[PDB]
Amino acid sequence: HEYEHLTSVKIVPQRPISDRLQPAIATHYSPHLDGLQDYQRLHKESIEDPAKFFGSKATQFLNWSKPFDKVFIPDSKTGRPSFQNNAWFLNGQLNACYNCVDRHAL
Amino acid sequence: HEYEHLTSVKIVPQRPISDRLQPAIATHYSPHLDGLQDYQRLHKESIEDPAKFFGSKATQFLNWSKPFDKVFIPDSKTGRPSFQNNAWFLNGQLNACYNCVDRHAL
Repeated sequence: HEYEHLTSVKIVPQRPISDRLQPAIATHYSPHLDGLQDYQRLHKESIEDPAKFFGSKATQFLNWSKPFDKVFIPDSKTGRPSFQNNAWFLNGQLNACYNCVDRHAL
Repeated sequence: HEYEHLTSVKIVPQRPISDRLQPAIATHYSPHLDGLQDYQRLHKESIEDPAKFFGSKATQFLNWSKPFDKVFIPDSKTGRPSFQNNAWFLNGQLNACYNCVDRHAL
C-alpha cells in the first residue's frame, strides 16, 4: 500500500537471556520492566500525571543539594508540560559532576 | 641509656584546683574530661571510628548553614581517613565569622 512493502514484516518476540549473564549478575539479574503490560500502564501514568512519575524518579536517582518544589510548569490550557515555558524541578539544585563521579567514587 | 638521662624523671600528678576559681565559675565548674581513663577510652573511639567522634562534635559545636553528608573520605585500604585525599564534613557549609562573632554577639 502506502508503505505496504516497508511495513509488511513479521514480529520477532524477544527471547529470555540467562545464558549470557556474567557471574557478577547471574545471581540477582532481573529486568527493570517485567513486560509490555507494565510498559503500557507505566507509560499511561507518565503521560497523564508527570508530577508523580518524574517527580519521584527525579529524587530517587539523582542526588540533590537542595530539593525542588515543582516538578514542572503547566500549560494554562491543560495539565501537561508547556513547550514555550518548559522547565522542570524548579528551585532545586544539583551538581552534575557530583552525581557522575563523586557519588560513586566515594 | 639512650636518653636515660633525659627521661629519668619523676611523674608529677595534677592537684585539684578549686581555690583558684573565680566566683563566675566557682558555682558550676567541672572539667570537661573526668580522668585519664576517659581520655583513654575516648581516644580509642576517636581513632577507631572518627565518623562518630568527630561527626557529632562537628555539629554540636559549630553552627552550620548547611549540614554535611560525610564526615570524611576513607582510605581504600582501611577505614581510617586518607592523607592524599583528606577532606572532612563534605558538602556542608559553614561561615567562620558567623561562628566566631555573630553566634556570640547575638
